[PDB]
Amino acid sequence: VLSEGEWQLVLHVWAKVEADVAGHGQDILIRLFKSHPETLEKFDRFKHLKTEAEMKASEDLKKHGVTVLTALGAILKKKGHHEAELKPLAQSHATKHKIPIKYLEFISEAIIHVLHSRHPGDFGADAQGAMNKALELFRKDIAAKYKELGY
Ligand code: HEM
Ligand SMILES: [N+]
Repeated sequence: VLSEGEWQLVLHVWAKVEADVAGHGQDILIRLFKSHPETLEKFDRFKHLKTEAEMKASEDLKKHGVTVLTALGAILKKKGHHEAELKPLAQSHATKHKIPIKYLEFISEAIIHVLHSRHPGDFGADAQGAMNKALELFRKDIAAKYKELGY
């Protein structure tokens, strides 16, 4: 469980992210696809993209980037009380998209990388540690629902 001080660090840097949700979303998905190519194969919608240039030029990729960060932001603002927002996400990613928990670890790493690159002043080590804990909490609760369904 995160303390109030840790949640405040997480939400302070997230407020900066909301100033440009589309730019952050695109950077995060591209970072994920370049670092872990097997994740791109899960998206029939984006598997035709081969180079980083093509990825940056895709408006549809940018759109999905917004969807991912808007959903994640709603969860973080609940400060742990995210049952209602996390349940539908877990169901779709386990049974429809078939996304292993390991790929959620990969995207958490991309998020931390991008936040460090765009906000060095508000994302020091203390904030990095808090963000890492918030994403672990996110994964732990997703994994419990995956286990229930048999994934
Ligand atoms: C921070 C993590 C993530 C969040 C918040 C997130 C959020 C979402 C949301 C809101 C949708 C649309 C509604 C739904 O289907 O539930 C979606 C769709 C999808 N997600 Fe995720 N997602 C995340 C991670 C991943 C990862 C790591 C992968 C796989 C490498 C993945 C693959 C998909 C796919 C395949 C779809 C369908 C895209 C389409 O419309 O064709 N997601 N995700
Ligand atoms: N829900």
